[PDB]
Amino acid sequence: HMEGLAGYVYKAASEGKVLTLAALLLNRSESDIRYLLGYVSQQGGQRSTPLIIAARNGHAKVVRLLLEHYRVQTQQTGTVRFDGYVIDGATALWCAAGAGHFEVVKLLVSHGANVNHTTVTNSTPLRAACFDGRLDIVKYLVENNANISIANKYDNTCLMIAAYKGHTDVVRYLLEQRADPNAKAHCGATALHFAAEAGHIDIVKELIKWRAAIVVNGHGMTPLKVAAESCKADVVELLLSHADCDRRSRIEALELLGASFANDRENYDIIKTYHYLYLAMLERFQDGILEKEVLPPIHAYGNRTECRNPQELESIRQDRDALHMEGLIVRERILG
Ligand SMILES: CC(C)c1ccc(NC(=O)c2cnccn2)cc1
Repeated sequence: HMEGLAGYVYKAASEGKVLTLAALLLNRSESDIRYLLGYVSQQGGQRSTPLIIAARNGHAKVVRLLLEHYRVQTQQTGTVRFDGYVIDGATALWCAAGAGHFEVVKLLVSHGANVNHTTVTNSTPLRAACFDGRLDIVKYLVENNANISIANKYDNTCLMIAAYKGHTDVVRYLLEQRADPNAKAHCGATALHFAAEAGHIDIVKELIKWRAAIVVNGHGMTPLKVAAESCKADVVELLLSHADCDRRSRIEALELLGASFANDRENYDIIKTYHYLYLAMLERFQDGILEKEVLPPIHAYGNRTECRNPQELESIRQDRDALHMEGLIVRERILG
């Protein structure tokens, strides 16, 4: 029967074999060609239609054919795979967006394809392109009325995801397209928070260029605190040339930043620990007065207590071991 021929059709489409395809759906009845073109094939949890697969694989030839001659539905939904995981509620356009197949995308759009369709997780194809970072698609999608405000299931904006990856060009474009930089997320995060977690110094600039608010994480984390805790020394410095709470925010960020050099085994630099830890102690001690509420010793970090005065810190400067502990103690205080 036809569940067999259906594959032979799904095959050709997936592989871009436009000739094989065309030959396969000639002298076929309209009732038949609809069945074949709409069949949903499962190739490893991947439920897809011929259109959808060819759109996912960048087979413009096959894609043009399906649309021009056979005039298959542009809204066919499906469940496709991308680098391991499988997304649900996808249209050909969604696959072509995140797969960077600009040629396929224009063609899909030019043949009247919903640019604002929302997958199961409510992910615009624009969202896909902002993840991928194929700026031309982004531009072109936006030029064809793709709504930027549409976030995801968790209120992750296209702006955020781009700030997560390093897509400085895309972020800047979205900002000019007036994407709200102060959008918040379920976890209570801003594009600024994300790029601050990464070390996306260029993007953190543009957000600041665009008067991004300093909000708090659902954890109670400024973008600064995030970056200092994520051990992104540069970002911290930049972000600190702005309206940081006079001393409290500042000293904490420095204290945490320096502590994050003892904890983080990737970036591990104790010298940088004492540098920032001693810096912060100074900010604490120029008016004498801002003072440290120190926690009691514990077995966890040796029966040690954090330093409260510069002289206490100055003594540790040469004790690689003691400094390692201090950073832990310090981080323990600021975070818990
Ligand atoms: C759950 C949330 C709504 C979300 C939606 C789509 C993506 N998209 C990709 O991860 C991707 C990567 N590479 C190519 C194409 N797409 C990520 C997160």
